[PDB]
Amino acid sequence: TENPVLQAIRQRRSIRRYTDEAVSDEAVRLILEAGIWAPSGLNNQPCRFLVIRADDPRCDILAAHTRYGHIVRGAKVIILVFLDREAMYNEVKDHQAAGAAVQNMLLAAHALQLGAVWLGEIINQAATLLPALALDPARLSFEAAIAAGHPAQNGSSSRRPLAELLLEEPFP
Amino acid sequence: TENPVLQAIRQRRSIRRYTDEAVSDEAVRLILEAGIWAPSGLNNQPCRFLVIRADDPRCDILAAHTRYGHIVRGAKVIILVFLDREAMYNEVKDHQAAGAAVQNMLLAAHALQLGAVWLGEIINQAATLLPALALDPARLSFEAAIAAGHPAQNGSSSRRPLAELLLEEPFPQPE
Ligand SMILES: Cc1cc2nc3c(=O)[nH]c(=O)nc-3n(C[C@H](O)[C@H](O)[C@H](O)COP(=O)(O)O)c2cc1C
Ligand SMILES: Cc1cc2nc3c(=O)[nH]c(=O)nc-3n(C[C@H](O)[C@H](O)[C@H](O)COP(=O)(O)O)c2cc1C
Repeated sequence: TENPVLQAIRQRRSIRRYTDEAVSDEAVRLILEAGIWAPSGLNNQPCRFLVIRADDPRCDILAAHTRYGHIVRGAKVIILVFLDREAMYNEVKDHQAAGAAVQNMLLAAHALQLGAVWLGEIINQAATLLPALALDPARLSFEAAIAAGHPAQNGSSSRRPLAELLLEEPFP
Repeated sequence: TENPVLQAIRQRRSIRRYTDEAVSDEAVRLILEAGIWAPSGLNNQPCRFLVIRADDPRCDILAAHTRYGHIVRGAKVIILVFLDREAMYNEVKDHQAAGAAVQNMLLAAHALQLGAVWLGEIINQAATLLPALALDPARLSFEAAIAAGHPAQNGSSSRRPLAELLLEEPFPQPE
């Protein structure tokens, strides 16, 4: 039996090039819903979200603040992920929570047959980007941007074998 | 209603009570495989894992360094998650990657009809706990422990409405 959840986890790829087809509001809502249901340490739910569509002037602003402008410009929708500092309890664990949210969103995108890619280089420019977007970096920590669209490529990656990542070999 | 991946994301719960049923090596392997396939910056793959079964004396060590000893002693398997400090490129982003790995493992456990819970309070004791497990805190950052077993309870939780979590309303009809 090939479990669809396990299959999705294994087959989800960073997709960085999209077709010209529209991404529906309903798809975006479903992806966002996946994000909000990720866990958080105290059920503090520190993540906040901002949707930026291709036709939005803010797409150019985002592109201007990352080396991956071509991906940003090719995407149909970009979901920006932040932590509300007033909802945080622990820096390390709230960043882990943001990762869990992003992962849920990437899996949901894949499950909807959309392609997406986690963009983290862009967060290096948070200090100039947030003000450019009229957002307050004193209140918000910028965690990630997810670029998405209908896929125009299959994606390709690799991982080292499980046995190398285990600190001790647990099987007989 | 129709999508199993979306259902899993929504229905996955922190399960803290388990039956006495064994968790197979194959289940543990499938969970770990889900973990290593989470994304990481640069595909650096900074996460490292240590499996501790219930019958392992190291469970007693784990239990002595957490206020959640009932969960620790009741679990059939615990997966310790770490970042390899040599493989890190950015602490925030690598913590996020550890979160994505943990989340994949929790979804994988759920998909396998297992109950699991992300334990993070335990990492507060890393400085004393790691050396007790013969691990080097100069080499590894302790990110989380996942306690797991066949479920002896359904969990329950709540989330704020999406509308309260958006910085802006993206749909024509406000949320
Ligand atoms: C924290 C983080 C930041 C990332 N930043 C970028 C980035 O800015 N640009 C990019 O193209 N991919 C980025 N990625 C995607 C990774 O390169 C990708 O996950 C990795 O190469 C493995 O490929 P896969 O996602 O297909 O499994 C990032 C991934 C993570 C988890
Ligand atoms: C960073 C992190 C640390 C956590 N630590 C603990 C913990 O030590 N003990 C515990 O019982 N649950 C812990 N949890 C589980 C949360 O309490 C749980 O995810 C949250 O209450 C929402 O419940 P749900 O997982 O059923 O959706 C942790 C979750 C996260 C994301």
